[PDB]
Amino acid sequence: VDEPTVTMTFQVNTSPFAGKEGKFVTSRNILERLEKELVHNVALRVEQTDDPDKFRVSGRGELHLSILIENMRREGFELAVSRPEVIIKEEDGQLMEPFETVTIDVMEEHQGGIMENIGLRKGELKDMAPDGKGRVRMDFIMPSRGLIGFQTEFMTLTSGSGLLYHTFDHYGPHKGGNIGQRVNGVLIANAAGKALTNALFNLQERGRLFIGHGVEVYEGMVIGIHSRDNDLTVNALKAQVLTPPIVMTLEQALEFIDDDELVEVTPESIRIRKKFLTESDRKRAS
Amino acid sequence: VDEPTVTMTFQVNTSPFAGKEGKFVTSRNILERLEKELVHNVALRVEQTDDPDKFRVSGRGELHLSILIENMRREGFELAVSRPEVIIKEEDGQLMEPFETVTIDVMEEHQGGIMENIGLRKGELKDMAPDGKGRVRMDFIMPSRGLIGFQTEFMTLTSGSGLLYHTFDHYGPHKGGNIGQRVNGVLIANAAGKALTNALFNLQERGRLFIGHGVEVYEGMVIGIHSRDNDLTVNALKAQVLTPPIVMTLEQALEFIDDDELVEVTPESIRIRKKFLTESDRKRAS
Repeated sequence: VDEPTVTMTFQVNTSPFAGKEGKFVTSRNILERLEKELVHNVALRVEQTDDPDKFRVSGRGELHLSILIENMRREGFELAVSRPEVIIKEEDGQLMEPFETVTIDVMEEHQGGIMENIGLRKGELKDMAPDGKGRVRMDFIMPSRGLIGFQTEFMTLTSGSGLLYHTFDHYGPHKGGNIGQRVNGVLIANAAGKALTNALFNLQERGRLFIGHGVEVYEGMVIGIHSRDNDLTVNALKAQVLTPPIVMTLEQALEFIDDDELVEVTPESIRIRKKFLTESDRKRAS
Repeated sequence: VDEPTVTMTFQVNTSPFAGKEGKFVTSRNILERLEKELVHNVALRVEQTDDPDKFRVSGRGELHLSILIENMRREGFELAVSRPEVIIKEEDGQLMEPFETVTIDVMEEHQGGIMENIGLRKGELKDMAPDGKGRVRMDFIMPSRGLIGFQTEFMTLTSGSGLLYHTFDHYGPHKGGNIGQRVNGVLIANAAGKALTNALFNLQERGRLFIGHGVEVYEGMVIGIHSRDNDLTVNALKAQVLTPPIVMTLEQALEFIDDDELVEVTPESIRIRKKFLTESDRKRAS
């Protein structure tokens, strides 16, 4: 009830663009701000680590943490954050994960598709009620792990007409299932400079871009989603109508990144990057 | 009365140690803090420059500015500052500098030496009063330019027994005179690492050191005063009793540095450095 269910690391921005966009950049700025938050935010936990620049921050759910990050961005912070992961607990030798009660309200026509998606996310139907007017309310239990990314898919699957509400309920046996996972790789800049249309016009053929002409990139910055499952390290710098790029919400960024990535946040920007900025360091790490 | 008489530049710390000691490091932290100060500090002026990291800060006198810098250090700032210089004004084709009324109270035995030093600093005696008990009060007019460094010399020349008070009085014709000047060069570290006794034991023969064994240095950091007037670039890193080093007050640091130097300030430290960190860049600059 105090107790958190999701954790991430918050750390000093070490990108090549660090310091160019926010006024609060130091580890002590971050720690003091997290300590200010603990004064009054009861589900939050903050742990120091062996790195003075990095803090393990846990909260009631992902939204609790993304709200804090957004407040900090607005106050003038730069930082980088790792992917949210559910806190695993053990009880009498059983490994356990957090589960949420989920209420949805959708048009009858979307019911089948929603149930299918929820079942893939290890969800279980507990109750339902049609309104007799074309909509239906349904109550589910779902692991928090399977709620990651769900809001966006739910909006697609309901064409923006569905309502979704969820909150932590209990810890219970881990469900397994490869539910926390994107199936596409990323396009990664190989060098720093201003991105150019000619380079991006060719790259937009390999996937969807996050950037357009003239955006400043750095080596290791993620600039798009690959249509295949592997990562491509690419040159952004070399009629050519560019398709409008994907702009992700902070929450979508947090839900997209893998373990080898970070979301870099500033009062002005959300950037995704690899943890290891050069291709050779990512090769050596793999 | 609002109007300032001394100016310096305050800027983002760009040393190799930057960020390791203070929590407020960005240009916007510095600007916001200077803007906070202007709200209530009427003799202060703050101008932006062509460099977003650098601000021209003017005040009633040097002490006004060193008080502000000390408050900022204590609040958690890192910054670097240039030497104070008097603001020159022009009136009807005449170039003018600030002058102060100066009152001193000294033992009769120190009178001659003080008068001699004050005359070298373009000072003029206006009034005096012995107390009949062995002390004398004297009133002088001195350019602010000639007050730079005076407090320290006055304390030496009176063996700590003298009293000195001064405040701005008027602008008047520039006196000339090479009064703002140290006659010794500096010893400059040629490489980064922990200073070692063996290296410093030899260097303490060339001058007076600001550091002792184990102090972390960086290339371009000033580590001592040369007994001669030229700068020496030296290796700090290579019974050996070291003489206790010179520790300068912030004010003494500000009064010591030349135009090619900065005082680097943090909540923990006062360091002097060259503006150009490598010997080859200082050669090219000269």
